[PDB]
Amino acid sequence: GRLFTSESVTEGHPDKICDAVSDSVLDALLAADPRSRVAVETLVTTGQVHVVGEVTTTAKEAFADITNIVRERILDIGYDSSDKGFDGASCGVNIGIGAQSPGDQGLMFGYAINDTPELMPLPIALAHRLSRRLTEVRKNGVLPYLRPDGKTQVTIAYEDRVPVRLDTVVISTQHADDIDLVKTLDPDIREQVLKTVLDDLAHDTLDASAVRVLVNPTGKFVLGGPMGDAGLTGRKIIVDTYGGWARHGGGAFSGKDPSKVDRSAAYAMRWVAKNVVAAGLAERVEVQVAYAIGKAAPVGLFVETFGSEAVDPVKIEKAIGEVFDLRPGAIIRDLNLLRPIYAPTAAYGHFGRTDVDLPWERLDKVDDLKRAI
Amino acid sequence: GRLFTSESVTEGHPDKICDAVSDSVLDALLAADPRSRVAVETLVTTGQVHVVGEVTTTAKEAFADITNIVRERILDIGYDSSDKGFDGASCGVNIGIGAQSPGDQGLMFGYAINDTPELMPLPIALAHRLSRRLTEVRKNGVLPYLRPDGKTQVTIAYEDRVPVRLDTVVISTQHADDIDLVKTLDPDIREQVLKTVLDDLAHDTLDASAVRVLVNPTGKFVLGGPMGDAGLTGRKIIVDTYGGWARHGGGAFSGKDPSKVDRSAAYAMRWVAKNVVAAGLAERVEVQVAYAIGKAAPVGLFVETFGSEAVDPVKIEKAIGEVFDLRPGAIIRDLNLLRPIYAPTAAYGHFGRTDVDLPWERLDKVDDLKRAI
Ligand SMILES: [Ca+2]
Ligand SMILES: [Ca+2]
Ligand SMILES: [Ca+2]
Repeated sequence: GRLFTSESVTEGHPDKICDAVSDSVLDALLAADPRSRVAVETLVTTGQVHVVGEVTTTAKEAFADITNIVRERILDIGYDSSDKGFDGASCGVNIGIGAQSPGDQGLMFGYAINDTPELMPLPIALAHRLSRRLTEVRKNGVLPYLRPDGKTQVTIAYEDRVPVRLDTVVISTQHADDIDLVKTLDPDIREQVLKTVLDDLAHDTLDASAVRVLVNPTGKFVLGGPMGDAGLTGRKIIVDTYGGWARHGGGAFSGKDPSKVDRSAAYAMRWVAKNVVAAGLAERVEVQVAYAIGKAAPVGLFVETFGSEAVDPVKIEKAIGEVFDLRPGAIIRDLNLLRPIYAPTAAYGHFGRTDVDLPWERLDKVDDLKRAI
Repeated sequence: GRLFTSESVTEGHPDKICDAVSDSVLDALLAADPRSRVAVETLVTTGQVHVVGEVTTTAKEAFADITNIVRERILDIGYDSSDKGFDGASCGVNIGIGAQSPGDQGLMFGYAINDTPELMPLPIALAHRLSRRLTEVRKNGVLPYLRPDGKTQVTIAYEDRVPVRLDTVVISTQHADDIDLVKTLDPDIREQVLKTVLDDLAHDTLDASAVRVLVNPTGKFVLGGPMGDAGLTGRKIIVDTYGGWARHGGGAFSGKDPSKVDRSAAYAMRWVAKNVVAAGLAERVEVQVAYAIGKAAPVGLFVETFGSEAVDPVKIEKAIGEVFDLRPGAIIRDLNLLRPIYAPTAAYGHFGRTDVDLPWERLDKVDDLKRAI
């Protein structure tokens, strides 16, 4: 018997607003100048956004427009009124970004596991499915009374590595003041969010019949986002990745262009791990890549299969080194990373996404691995 | 045959400046009102500090003094001139903190391992020893030409879990513009920083005779800190903990009062794991604690010993449940957390410190565990 809990948040959570604004600036610059170098951090607090950092780009028009990119992103998230705690059209926006016209000892991790169709650990996969659906029923008008800020927590009970029970689900969501928590919110969330996600997943062993469901356990949640709070870019890196189930090297993703190895190699490592698992080489795998200063190619590639391998782990390591080219330049080319694809990654997780198609989630190396093992 | 790399940074690194400022504010508030509730975030970029968030406190004088607390912390770090890229006496300081007068589904981790006297993984333990000594030789006048910003990277080679070789050390440090990199910095850092740390540690198996040493491999490093950069609180959470060696639930520490379980329970988990290893019950251990909403005491406690246990892992779990009271109220009492002890934690790691005495590092439960096993 083990319990494992992971968490996700909606795009309206103040830290996630920051990640999305940072990545929205990044996408605007890449769309006009694919070689842009970008290190952009966002802060939010009551009624203000502060965007800072450094850019090297030829995309002068997009750079000029950053103030409008900020506002439009916030509006798209759904903050369009002080009654909601925040209004993208009228909040303060301050830009302190340095602008110009035109490496590491490292140990990066990737992970995949056959507990879900998307090959992610179940607690985080379910938490992200729930937070994404919470947003979906607001935006599609099914529960139009919802507001952007929200959080999901999923606790799974395991016996001998098998997920056997959905122990607890917590869903906190912002909403209009006049909504009855017990008569309206609780059954609507159970029906439109929890039940539809569980149906979608159709898990083979997860028994959800006795789940303890807590919807807004602390009561009314009328104001949200930056209101009476603060958020920063890169403060949800466990939410962005594997929900605590896998190890983390420490780099945040959002607001960084693909030349930042923190981002692109983390994406490659997910890609490698996912294809290893999808190929049938192991039921779960953590993949490690070792980099050296002055060398482009890795100096080490190590697999941990936690006893779950179907073949010698040393053979898996050799097959990876044969199939994948993990030089940064090769990664950037092969995953086609110099494109404005990043704003969608800034909430609901960078890995295992069921609603968007990301290059590092493609199972396009399964055949190659099978031929090389 | 495995490599592992971890990194540390000095108190002058821009992310760490933010953590230090956040915890300096926290300390000032706790010194006058131990019951203060604090969620304070700090951002820095070229020439400015922006401190935001929320506070509930009776410490009105301390709150009024926040602008001076900021400046004094930055001066203490060593930024006192535009020549260094930043001056605490004359930079921009903007305070946007809400102020007034007067739980979760969770799974937190702690880790310990017998690879160092401080019972921390060797790569991060050495990286922190190095970054701390780099600061020390600047402040004590031995290498007075150094400036605050700096970074260390340590790569260790392992054979069957034994640390056998110090593979690579990178030390990057800020310094005055008139310093010769080859004639001065290179041998000074090797002699005063690397050599002294390795002599201090006197490791039993780590062979350092063939170490690749890189001092400032990208050359001159004259401006630093926030200059031409940006930092935010809570962007070094892996540096703050186990250097990527252990799993992380996701919460940052700095700028949060001890009622934040993200902070206090992480500290108690380290305390638990450290006492387990010190008691000789396992050579390495990850301890996980599961909390439920509406319940003070944990609903689960799990021990992973990675095959290194001296006794049944299950007997270790039982002894922990008997010896430790992991209710947050108990943890705050027993570790005596409502005191201004946090500013020193904000750089060089929260765990495994050789230069300061922290309550969650005391081996005061080794005897208890031995009697309960
Ligand atoms: Ca809030
Ligand atoms: Ca293929
Ligand atoms: Ca810098």
